[PDB]
Amino acid sequence: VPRTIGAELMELVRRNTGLSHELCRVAIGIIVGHIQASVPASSPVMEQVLLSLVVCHDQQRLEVIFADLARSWALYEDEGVIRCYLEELLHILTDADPEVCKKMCKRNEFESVLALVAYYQMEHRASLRLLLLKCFGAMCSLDAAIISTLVSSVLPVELARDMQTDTQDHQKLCYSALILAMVFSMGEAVPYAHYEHLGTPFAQFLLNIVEDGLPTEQLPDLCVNLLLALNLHLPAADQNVIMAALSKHANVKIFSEKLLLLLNRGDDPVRIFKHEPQPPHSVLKFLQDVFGSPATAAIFYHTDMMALIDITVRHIADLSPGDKLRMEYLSLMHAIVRTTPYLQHRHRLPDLQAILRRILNEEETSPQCQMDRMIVREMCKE
Repeated sequence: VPRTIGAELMELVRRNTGLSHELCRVAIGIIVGHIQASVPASSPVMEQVLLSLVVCHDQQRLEVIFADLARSWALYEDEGVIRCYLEELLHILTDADPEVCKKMCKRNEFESVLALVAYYQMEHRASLRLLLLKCFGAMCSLDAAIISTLVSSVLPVELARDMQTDTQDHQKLCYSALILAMVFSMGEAVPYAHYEHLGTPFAQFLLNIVEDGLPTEQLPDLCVNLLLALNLHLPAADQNVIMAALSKHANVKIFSEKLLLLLNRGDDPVRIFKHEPQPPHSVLKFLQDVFGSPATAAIFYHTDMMALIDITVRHIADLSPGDKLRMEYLSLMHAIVRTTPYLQHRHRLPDLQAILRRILNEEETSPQCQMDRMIVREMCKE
């Protein structure tokens, strides 16, 4: 059995059946496997073919598509043609070999990707823009370097501007919000050239969508998650654009409640992909920034304050020692007692004292419990 039977079979079935990568592997496994099963004494070859499983059509098609779309000439053609182009691009980025797509997108210093962005800036046909957004989302699922490239490019700027411009397009608005929530889910780079396009005004816009809404209701929570993605890598207290937007207008109860729910769930809505050096928790960091200053801490009403306190203390007392979340919740409490009148109400405090006493008396030899220990010892201020 040839040492490269696997990739050869994969390529052949791919090109001649139009099947997907995974489904090609599955088909090969089915045929070879059942042949091995039914016809005994055929196992030596079949098992080797199966072991082998563990230029191409897709590569050259990516070459042709990326080259043609970078020619913009695509603005002076029939919408159906470009539609087929972007459809094929999407299908390739979704169903072909991941390594091929990674290799092709990163060619000539991401020339193809950047050309696709520069093209997206000029294309105003909604269908083509939608397809382009989908393709970008497909690229984000490949590698984090492409995310860094896109967040370094002019794409987020054009997305924000398009969002504030074409508000009467719910679908493209949802997808734009999603792509934006994806490119800002890395938290790697901050270009202040985009801050001139995505500042406190854009934050006020998103918050206005969250609070008031548009004339399905699947754009409000996506705007929330977008605010989470944006505030993932912003400043701390006084130089934060979103926190500035919250400082200007603190009459946001719906958003605060949404944050209370998101904190109650515990899960991160911004953590979508699995890349190296994972970023911080969105909701926790957001609430930390909220209680990094009283003015932003005002967004939680008298009721929502006690509620949030209860949920936080609950998470602290429920999280076992060694968890990488308990430290963040303890930090949030330490910020809440420093930004809010916690001593005035003293709600959920008798249990909090027992929680601190139990946490400090933890004989855990772990480093995480140690960090939680120094944090808690710092929080012990009379």
